[PDB]
Amino acid sequence: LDLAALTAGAKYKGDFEERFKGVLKEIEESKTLIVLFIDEIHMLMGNGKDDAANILKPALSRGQLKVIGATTNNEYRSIVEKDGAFERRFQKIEVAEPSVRQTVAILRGLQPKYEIHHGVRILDSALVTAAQLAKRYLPYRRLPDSALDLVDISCAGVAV
Amino acid sequence: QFTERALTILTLAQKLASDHQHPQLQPIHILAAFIETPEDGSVPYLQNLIEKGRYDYDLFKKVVNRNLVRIPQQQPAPAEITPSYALGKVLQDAAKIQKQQKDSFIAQDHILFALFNDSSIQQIFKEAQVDIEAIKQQALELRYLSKYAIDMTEQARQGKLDPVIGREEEIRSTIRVLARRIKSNPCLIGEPGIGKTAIIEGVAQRIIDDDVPTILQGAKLFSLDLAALTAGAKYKGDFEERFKGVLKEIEESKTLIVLFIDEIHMLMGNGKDDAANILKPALSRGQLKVIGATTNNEYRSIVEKDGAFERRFQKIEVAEPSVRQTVAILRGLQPKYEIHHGVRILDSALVTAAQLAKRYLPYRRLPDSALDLVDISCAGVAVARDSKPEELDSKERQLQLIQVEIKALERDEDADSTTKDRLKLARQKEASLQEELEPLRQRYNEEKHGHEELTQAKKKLDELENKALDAERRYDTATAADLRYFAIPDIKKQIEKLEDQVAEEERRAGANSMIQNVVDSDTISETAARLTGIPVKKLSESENEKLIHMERDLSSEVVGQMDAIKAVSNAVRLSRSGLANPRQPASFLFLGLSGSGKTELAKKVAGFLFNDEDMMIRVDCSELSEKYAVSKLLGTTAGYVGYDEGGFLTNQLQYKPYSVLLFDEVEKAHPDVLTVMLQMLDDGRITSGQGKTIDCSNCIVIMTSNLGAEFINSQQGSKIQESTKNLVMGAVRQHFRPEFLNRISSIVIFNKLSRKAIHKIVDIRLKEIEERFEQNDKHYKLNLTQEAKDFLAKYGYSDDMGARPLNRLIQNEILNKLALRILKNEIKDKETVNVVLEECLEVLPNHE
Amino acid sequence: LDLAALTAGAKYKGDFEERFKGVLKEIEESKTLIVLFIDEIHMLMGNGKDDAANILKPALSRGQLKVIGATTNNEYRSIVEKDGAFERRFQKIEVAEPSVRQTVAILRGLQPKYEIHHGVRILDSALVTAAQLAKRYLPYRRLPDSALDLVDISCAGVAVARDSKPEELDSKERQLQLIQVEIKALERDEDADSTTKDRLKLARQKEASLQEELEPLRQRYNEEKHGHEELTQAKKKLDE
Amino acid sequence: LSEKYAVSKLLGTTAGYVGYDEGGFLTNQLQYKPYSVLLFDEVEKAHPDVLTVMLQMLDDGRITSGQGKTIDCSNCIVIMTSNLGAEFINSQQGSKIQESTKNLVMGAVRQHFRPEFLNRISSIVIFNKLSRKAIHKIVDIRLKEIEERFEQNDKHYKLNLTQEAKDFLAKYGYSDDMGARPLNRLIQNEILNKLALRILKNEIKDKETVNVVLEECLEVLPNHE
Amino acid sequence: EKDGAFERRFQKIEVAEPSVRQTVAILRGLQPKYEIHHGVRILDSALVTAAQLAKRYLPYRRLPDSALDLVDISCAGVAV
Ligand SMILES: Nc1ncnc2c1ncn2[C@@H]1O[C@H](COP(=O)(O)OP(=O)(O)OP(=O)(O)O)[C@@H](O)[C@H]1O
Ligand SMILES: Nc1ncnc2c1ncn2[C@@H]1O[C@H](COP(=O)(O)OP(=O)(O)OP(=O)(O)O)[C@@H](O)[C@H]1O
Repeated sequence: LDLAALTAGAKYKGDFEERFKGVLKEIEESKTLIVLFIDEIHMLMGNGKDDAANILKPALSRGQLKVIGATTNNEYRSIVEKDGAFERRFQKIEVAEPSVRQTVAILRGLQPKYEIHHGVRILDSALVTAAQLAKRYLPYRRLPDSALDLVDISCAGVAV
Repeated sequence: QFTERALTILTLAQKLASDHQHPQLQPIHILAAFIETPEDGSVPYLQNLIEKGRYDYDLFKKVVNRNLVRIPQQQPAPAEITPSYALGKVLQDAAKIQKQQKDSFIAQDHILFALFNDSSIQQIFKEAQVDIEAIKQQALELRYLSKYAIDMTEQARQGKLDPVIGREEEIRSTIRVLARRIKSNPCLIGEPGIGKTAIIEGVAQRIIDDDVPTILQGAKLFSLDLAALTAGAKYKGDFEERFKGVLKEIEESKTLIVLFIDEIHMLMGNGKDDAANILKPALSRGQLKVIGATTNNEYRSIVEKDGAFERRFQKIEVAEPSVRQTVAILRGLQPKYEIHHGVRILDSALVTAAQLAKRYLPYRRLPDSALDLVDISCAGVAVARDSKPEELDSKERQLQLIQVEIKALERDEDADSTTKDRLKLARQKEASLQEELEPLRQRYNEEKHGHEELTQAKKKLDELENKALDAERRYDTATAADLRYFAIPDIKKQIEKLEDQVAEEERRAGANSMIQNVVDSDTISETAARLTGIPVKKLSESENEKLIHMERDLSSEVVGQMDAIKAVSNAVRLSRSGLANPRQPASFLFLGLSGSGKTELAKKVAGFLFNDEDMMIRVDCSELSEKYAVSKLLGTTAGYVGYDEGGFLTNQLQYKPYSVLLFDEVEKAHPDVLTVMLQMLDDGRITSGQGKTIDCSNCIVIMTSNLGAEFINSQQGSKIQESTKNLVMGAVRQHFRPEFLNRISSIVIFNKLSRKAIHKIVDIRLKEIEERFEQNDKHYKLNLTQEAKDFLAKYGYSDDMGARPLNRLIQNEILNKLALRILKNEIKDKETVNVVLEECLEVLPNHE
Repeated sequence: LDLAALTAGAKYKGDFEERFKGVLKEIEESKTLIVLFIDEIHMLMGNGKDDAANILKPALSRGQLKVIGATTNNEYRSIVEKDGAFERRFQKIEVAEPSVRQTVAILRGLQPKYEIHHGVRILDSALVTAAQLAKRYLPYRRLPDSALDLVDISCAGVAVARDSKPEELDSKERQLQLIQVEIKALERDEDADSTTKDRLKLARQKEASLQEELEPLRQRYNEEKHGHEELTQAKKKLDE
Repeated sequence: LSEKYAVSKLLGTTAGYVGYDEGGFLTNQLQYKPYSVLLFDEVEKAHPDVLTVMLQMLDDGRITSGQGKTIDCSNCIVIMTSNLGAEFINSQQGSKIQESTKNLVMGAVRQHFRPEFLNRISSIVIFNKLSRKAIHKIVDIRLKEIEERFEQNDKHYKLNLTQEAKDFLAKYGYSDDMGARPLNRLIQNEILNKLALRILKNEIKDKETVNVVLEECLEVLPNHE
Repeated sequence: EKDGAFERRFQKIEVAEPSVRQTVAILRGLQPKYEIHHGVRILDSALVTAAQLAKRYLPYRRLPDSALDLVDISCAGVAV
């Protein structure tokens, strides 16, 4: 539930409350045990706020509305320092960075996607090397993204 | 059939027929019932659908009163008589409305519509109820707090609220304060997560329990803040507008409302600036009953900076429950957890959770974490129901793979050839799995149903109990009696019969493998470990046994020094048992050679007793004079530069209360420090520059010494013998005051140990060194042979510096030699050791 | 006229000032001697002034603007120093803590307001005591208020105690209810005919005994409540 | 203690100097202790100016903290300790301090502490030697207290502090010349410890007994181990 | 300290504080304003003592404030 949900699908003062207490109300009942999530995630600090409870607490309390949230480490601290009620409603989960092995496994699973994306052959050792390099030259950047970007950028390059 | 509101009105309507002694109840009496009295909270009369519609409530009343006069007043025998056919119709019509509206109980509002439709005050001075459009719009609009607060007392009234346990006085304390005519707002003071809102929930319960003084009893209770404080703003005053809104709305209609504030620290007043908190003292006499909340730490700074808060709110302290109290709380919640999760829970798991949760959380509250440890662990067991699809799917999945093979191979020509007709064997496997799957499936269905029914019965019991509790506190002796009159005893019997259906079997202590149960510390330690890391502490062992198993590892890991280990072990066990006076931290004097491993012994002790070698806190006592301050415990006195008090040791001790502290070459310490040491050797309330003490208890303090190193050098046994160890103690007696020696748990004497076992250390380090290379395994052909065993123990390991030089020889003769040939691309994989008498590596590839 | 008056409605530069000037115009015209007041005047001015009322107001130091403000010790010092205008535009009035005797007189003046609110009675010596105790034991809160905290809190203690009196009644009523409910269970049974549940006759001796105590305990309770209420209401009516 | 006697004592911190929370140890904690008591350990070792600082607590209790704030010392009792007159106390003139002996004691303190301070003390109290004639009550009473709490109580030691047990304490424990603190030392090093040697092995269901051996030492109780 | 622009537009003029005697002269000039203000008479000597005494009294007031304060205050006192 996002983007349009946040702003883009509306344009008047008060529309937030109307689409919020509308789509959420629809979600809250009958049509399966709906679990929602946010893609802009930190966004609850703006998409909740006055409605930090209303977004979920009474919808859960009255039935089954559940959500899967997310936040960066800094944003987590911020939502807690700002509100903290989220630590009564939600359960904090750490998400790991994969090892080079795991990264490569991911790349291998998606390797044909990448080959399809550009009509380019990709060496298995390029997934290994890209993962090794990404950690070695950009250790502070997400390994699987960096490894992939290195590949998708270079794939695009040769395609050009 | 009817709501509490409708019942109130109809009770009143029937009452009025008898109060005015009328021949029958009429629509007029119901209208009069709605006009109970001109109460500010009078939804059907002062705030009604007519006043906010078309006609004046006061005049409407006068017409109704005239009609009450017009309906004849009779003697008690002819008085009242009946509800009347007229209202049999109105109330049945109200019931029809309920169906139209999807509402299971009759609303007084529905009565207003049915009632109004029959009636008609056709005066030229019409008071006839405004018609249906105004009436309905206003009805639909029935019922700032709705956007910024939770009505805790109504929640409590409806049940579905955890019982508050271990806060009975705190609850009463706030009620007492609220009764005050001025400055009647209590503020809960204490760490977050201590149950400070449990008190508030408890107050909500006291209100519905009618334990609250009448002056407060008639009030409502709300949970506020954040929504009107920190949620967000675009402009100056956005929060303050919401404050004023609530601060004044509270003075209209709704009797008296008690509010609750989650955190005063968020209010404070931003340099006052006509903001936030500054608006609260403004109404500290102006009703605004409110219970506040903050922490001990912030409270002091809030008051010091504000100057008014302490005269607006009362300082009500709240503290964490003891482990036993925590368990009592958990026990009250134990059956709730069982029905919440669909699992069974051992009482010992609550005990474990409270004990364990406290032990592993220097930075988190016990009741918070105990409640999560239990809710998580029992959720874990609820998740464990996965056992049903786990076993069934592992097999069914294979079955499906087999079925795919079957349809795949049947649809062929080679299907007739034995090439694929051997497929029939796949069909045998399909069938075999189906034969296993059916009794597994039915087993699981039975197991599921067993727990399911048990749970449902428990839920029914709890709701009957909630009804009984409401009936009792509201004095509905009829309902309470019926619930006690076997309704509750019978559901209990059903639960017991369901326990018979649990049918604990000798081979399965509960006929339900889906519900593993929260099994004591197995489930709880596992859960805690999954949440926090996996310590030795996870084990269901006594302090002595955990220690002893680790002592055996300690004895094995340390080369020689077994005598030293045993001396320490004995004292630690004395301390772990509580027999040693708890005020005293264990402490030892490690007397031996420099380079002897004394430090490592202490580190291993940390490695075991506190499960972490790196928690070791160390003190250089040789670089030490009369000014001993920051580098130690004392810090400089605040009021003097050196604010980082006890920067090195105090900080580590206070952030690692369970650890080991070393005094490296303590015999070199300045005499004044040694008197501090006496302080440090007992009575763990060791002072510091800020005035706060250490309270050293669970930190072992180990002083080390080379004072008698020369006697140890005598080599009088691989374990030091009499006439040698007595001389190192002699030197200790000469140097250290008896006063120090009389506090130290033990003087611990170390031995000189030759390469016969030090070589093991060398090998261990070599293993660590190659193994720690996180990114690879170009393992040596570790041809140490005798030449490296002695080279490393001859030009390396020193009687005065131990392994320090081994590490350096290895770095220079092995790793630096290796690094170069790696860069030369002379290594593809592995490498050859070639000690040449000093030491070197051979290149495994031919300089490739 | 402060706080909520000033900034609860102030979002944009100019909103506070509009609200404030609106009022200044109103008070300066037609309506006799309007006198305003401010409690913690420290709130005014701001860190660099930037006219949080205090730059606009001085004109009216000649042109009327009668305002009673209030402050304390050092916050006063710091704002006087930073201001230098309001500083000169008002008379400094030191307000000394009243003597203990004056405090008692205050407590006496307020005695009926405490008794009426709480629905309690107090002793005159209680008033004397609170003033003295506050002087002796609360040296961080000045007398009037400190002594009143002791009075209000003490009265609250009593008010709660009054409202806790139903506990004596409840210890008897709870037994009674356990009994009438258990009798329903014992009587509405087949074992009711059996001597097995005939024990309900003893349960009935007990509900009767409890009622025998509860009646006069309750008559007493109600009358005691009436004593509080009639005194409360009478005092309320008198003051009215 | 030196002129620095700041947060850790009375001076606290003042504007212009490091640290804000101030007078911590005494005046801050006292600020939050509406009634109290104090103890001054080896007060004669105190800096002499500080000895006179104490006059603000001694009477007219307006301690002047680093911020110029006070605690108004009033409903409190302060105990200062010293051994300057020990040379006369140790005269052994009975088990009660005597005339002249006590005057020499007052001499010693007035020649050290300013008398302008000492003369304002409610009283100077001279402790008497106790020795065996009453120390034999300290032993045993203190031990019972240790055992009264024990931990779980079940396994506590029923006292068997025979005259021999008390003799060990008399010979080594009652160090009337250096302090009888060795009694506490011995209870833990001999009793809690040697019983621990069996308790720690879980050889005891409940209760406990200590027997004595002379060269003071304890016997092994052959009910356990 | 912050501007510099207005400085090229205006002439800085220090305004001197009047002496006690000069202050008395202002009190005399305003004397009829005060007598009219409250409907009271004031002695010339009062204007004089006010100015001198005010200096002694109020280190936080300039002579014209301190003097006018005593005069207007006294007149107000008398008005009661
Ligand atoms: N004694 C008790 N009885 C019942 N429930 C309790 C008790 N103590 C604690 N709890 C529960 O444990 C938790 C601790 O409550 P507390 O109010 O201290 O949390 P908090 O400080 O409000 O944190 P937050 O700001 O994330 O709501 C609460 O969720 C409360 O329901
Ligand atoms: N008997 C032993 N058991 C275990 N390790 C030992 C032993 N003897 C020597 N060592 C090793 O040699 C080193 C001896 O360390 P120790 O701390 O005693 O040195 P030190 O006296 O602290 O002085 P420094 O750290 O400067 O060599 C340790 O790193 C340890 O692994």
